[PDB]
Amino acid sequence: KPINVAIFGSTGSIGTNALNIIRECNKIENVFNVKALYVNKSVNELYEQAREFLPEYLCIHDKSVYEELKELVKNIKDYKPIILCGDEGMKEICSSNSIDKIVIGIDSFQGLYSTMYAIMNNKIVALANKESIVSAGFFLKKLLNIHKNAKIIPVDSEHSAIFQCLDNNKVLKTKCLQDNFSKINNINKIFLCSSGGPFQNLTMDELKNVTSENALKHPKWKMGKKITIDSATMMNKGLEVIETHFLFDVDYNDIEVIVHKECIIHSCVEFIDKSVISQMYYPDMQIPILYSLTWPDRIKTNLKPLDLAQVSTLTFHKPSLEHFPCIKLAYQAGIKGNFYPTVLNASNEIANNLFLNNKIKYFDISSIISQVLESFNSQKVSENSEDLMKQILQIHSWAKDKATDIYNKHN
Amino acid sequence: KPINVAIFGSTGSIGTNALNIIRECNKIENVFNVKALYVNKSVNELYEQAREFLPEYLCIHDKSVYEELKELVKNIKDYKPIILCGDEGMKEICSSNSIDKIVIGIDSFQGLYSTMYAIMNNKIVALANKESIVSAGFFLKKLLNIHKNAKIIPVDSEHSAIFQCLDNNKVLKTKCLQDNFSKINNINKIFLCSSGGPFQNLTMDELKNVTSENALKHPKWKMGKKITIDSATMMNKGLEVIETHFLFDVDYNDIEVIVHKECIIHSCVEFIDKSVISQMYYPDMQIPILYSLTWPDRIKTNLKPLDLAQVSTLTFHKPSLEHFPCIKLAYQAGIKGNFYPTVLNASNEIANNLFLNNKIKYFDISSIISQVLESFNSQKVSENSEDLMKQILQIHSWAKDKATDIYNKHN
Ligand SMILES: NC(=O)C1=CN([C@@H]2O[C@H](COP(=O)(O)OP(=O)(O)OC[C@H]3O[C@@H](n4cnc5c(N)ncnc54)[C@H](OP(=O)(O)O)[C@@H]3O)[C@@H](O)[C@H]2O)C=CC1
Ligand SMILES: NC(=O)C1=CN([C@@H]2O[C@H](COP(=O)(O)OP(=O)(O)OC[C@H]3O[C@@H](n4cnc5c(N)ncnc54)[C@H](OP(=O)(O)O)[C@@H]3O)[C@@H](O)[C@H]2O)C=CC1
Ligand SMILES: O=C(CC[C@@H](c1ccccc1)P(=O)(O)O)N(O)CCCc1ccccc1
Ligand SMILES: O=C(CC[C@@H](c1ccccc1)P(=O)(O)O)N(O)CCCc1ccccc1
Ligand SMILES: [Ca+2]
Ligand SMILES: [Ca+2]
Ligand SMILES: [Ca+2]
Ligand SMILES: [Mn+2]
Ligand SMILES: [Mn+2]
Repeated sequence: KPINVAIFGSTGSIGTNALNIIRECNKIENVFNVKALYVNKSVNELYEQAREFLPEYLCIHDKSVYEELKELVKNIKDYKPIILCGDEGMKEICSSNSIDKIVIGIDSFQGLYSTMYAIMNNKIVALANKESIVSAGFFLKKLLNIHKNAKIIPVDSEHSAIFQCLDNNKVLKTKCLQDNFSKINNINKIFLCSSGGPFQNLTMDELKNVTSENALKHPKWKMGKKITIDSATMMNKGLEVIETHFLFDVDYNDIEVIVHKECIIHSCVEFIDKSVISQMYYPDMQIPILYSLTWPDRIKTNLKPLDLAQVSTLTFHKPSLEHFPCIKLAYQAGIKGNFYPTVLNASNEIANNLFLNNKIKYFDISSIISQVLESFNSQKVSENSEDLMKQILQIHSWAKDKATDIYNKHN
Repeated sequence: KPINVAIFGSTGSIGTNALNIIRECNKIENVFNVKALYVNKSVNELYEQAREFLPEYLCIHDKSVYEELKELVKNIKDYKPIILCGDEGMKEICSSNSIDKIVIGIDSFQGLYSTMYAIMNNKIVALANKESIVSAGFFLKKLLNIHKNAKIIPVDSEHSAIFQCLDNNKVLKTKCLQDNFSKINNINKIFLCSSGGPFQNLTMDELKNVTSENALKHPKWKMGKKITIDSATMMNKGLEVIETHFLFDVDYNDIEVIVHKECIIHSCVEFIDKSVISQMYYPDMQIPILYSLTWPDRIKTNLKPLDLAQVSTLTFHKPSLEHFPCIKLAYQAGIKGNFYPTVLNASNEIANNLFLNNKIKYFDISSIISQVLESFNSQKVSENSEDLMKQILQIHSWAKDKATDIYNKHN
């Protein structure tokens, strides 16, 4: 009964942690068949992975390196894969009857596209890309009601933790992103844990002058610059608030951000009786990824057991909204609903990059996002799925342009 | 539609907490029907409960206050309960078709008798009385394999926590005490949390001098004297290690006692992937009691929500077995199996009472228990239930007598 898995974004942080835990688990017993690997342009790395996992399908997005990949894969003896390119190749892979589960480790806005096609092919979608949910949550809800056999299984660590705290006898009566998920699971409230990022103990005046260099300074987890910046501003956590609302149908007044600097308790679920269940481990994306691929079961690993006595102390505190104004903006956009989350995500893409490139200061990030949100006006939501997607693209693009206009006007 | 419940030991700590949470849950809808109340001799307090809850059945164990009870209840107009006494009364209630679930909040080895009869009648037994499981675990396993519709649902707080941490999709395919429970639930290891008791930070020289007055000075939970003294010696945790083994089919080497002095995390389960799930709340037996009666569902309470940021800090350390030798004894008895747990429990009943009454010192408790364990010789386990029960009572009585003899000899 092998688990037939595609890795989308196989050469990045999520995709490499995915293949790492697949490789480790397979040494204990052969449970995973890596059926497909897909990247943008890392042709050499993709060759290396093909050599180890020998998947039925290989796909690279950039046409320019397609021929190169074909050439490299000739070196592999007794190995005749289907080698594909672009959106076309992504669609072929998602339509393959032999693939059951697709890890979406593709970053940014691009991630939404393969997520959509994985859903349209009624797959299990192990979704790490939170921006897809924040930008397109209602659309994805509509799409999951057309494609009844598709499921999104959360991989973002906090959302994986929440999901792991549930009773699957209740989860199996519903699915993530469905209205009423929280009611069917008897969920009352969520505690959404955060590392707090590097700036958690800075004063307002220190924040005024922090730089992206300071933000990119060996945090509790090593990741790409974009999510690292978001962790520093706590807009990551704001996006994760919206992600929680969409995935689990929890009201915004019932999502509490809590700063947990040790990063052992990964989030907690308060049920209607007031009992609280939490998921814990060392910080490591292997467990969230693995659970997304084994759910509703678990399998043996050789990971180091948690030593709670050694950890010794766990601490919890409320984040300061004045120091981390991005969090308030995310709640405000979420509560407004409509396409406000799309606008939040898009404007933050721009503001994050401005700050990364030393073009704006820390409080300018929230200033720009706030000004874009204030310029948007709620749009009638199309009932037509294709039209709705068009609206999300139009609004995303508008909001990025607006954020850049605001920066250029001031500058 | 209402859950039909009996409360055994209705006037004590567990029973009163059970009626408190039932009263709250019954404010608007008829969620529970309190069908029966049973006590030992608290006739006046039973009468008062009867006036409120008007159960079909009343039972009092001590037949010397049966007449007092009949006389008091006549004062309640238009109420015609079945009024019973002793063992016969207990058995009639257990055999009633009108009763689905029984809360066992009777203390000491005496609680085993009603536990056995409730199982024999295929009831759901919400079991707080841990001494029953320690004294008679293997026998209760045998009885639960006969009486296929009976279940034990744990009420002891740590064991309720463990049970809540599990995935009900898996729990529903087995039941507590059943062989292979841990395999079916993908359990690797248990972190069994403890308050540590009042003596947790004493030096060895300080601990030599402790008295029961010191042990009974206002702990983190107000409870009666026996469990309060067991908390102080950590024999309560020792008993709970054995209870964990039997309820969840977890090997002794996979049960780790952790002292968690804030008493917010109530225990944790490590699964085979090394993910850990924990259950948390303020100390309050209403959640474990309610859960036992609603499982596999949860219902709404009006308990104060957990304020994790206010709690702020959680700590964990390993207990010192030199300071708390009772823990070691319990592991030793458990690992030996046979009737060694019966002897542990019985000898502890004596030693606890001697210390309570200022007859022996703290380290004498563990000395006495150790000596009785070293005295006992393994017996062939009776193959039939009636004989097995007689053997348990014989061995329990022998071990109490042995502990008393050791005490009599030493002074
Ligand atoms: N890293 C982490 O621990 C966490 C990340 N996340 C989320 O996970 C997502 C993925 O992040 P991460 O692994 O950090 O990202 P990376 O930038 O490390 O990896 C992105 C991957 O996607 C590939 N890719 C990019 N565009 C395309 C495309 N058009 N078609 C196919 N493949 C594509 C890249 O290929 P190439 O190598 O060719 O560039 C790379 O393999 C993000 O949305 C992030 O928010 C969530 C929680 C934590
Ligand atoms: N209190 C707590 O928070 C916790 C308790 N436990 C366990 O729960 C059990 C009960 O503890 P707790 O409620 O503290 O004890 P209590 O001493 O407060 O209450 C005992 C109850 O049992 C009744 N009882 C005693 N003997 C008999 C009998 N022969 N027939 C019928 N009823 C009888 C008493 O009746 P009467 O009033 O007439 O004396 C009373 O109603 C113990 O095994 C303990 O280990 C487990 C976890 C925590
Ligand atoms: O979204 C992220 C990255 C950012 C957040 C974070 C949280 C915990 C540690 C470091 C960083 P934030 O700072 O926004 O709270 N993540 O899910 C953590 C991935 C690493 C991980 C951590 C715990 C459990 C398993 C995997
Ligand atoms: O067995 C007991 C009593 C003794 C142990 C304890 C644990 C937590 C606080 C104080 C005392 P020990 O000292 O042996 O760890 N109990 O289950 C707690 C009952 C009260 C309670 C606590 C947490 C959750 C719900 C109810
Ligand atoms: Ca009398
Ligand atoms: Ca559960
Ligand atoms: Ca083991
Ligand atoms: Mn996250
Ligand atoms: Mn307990």
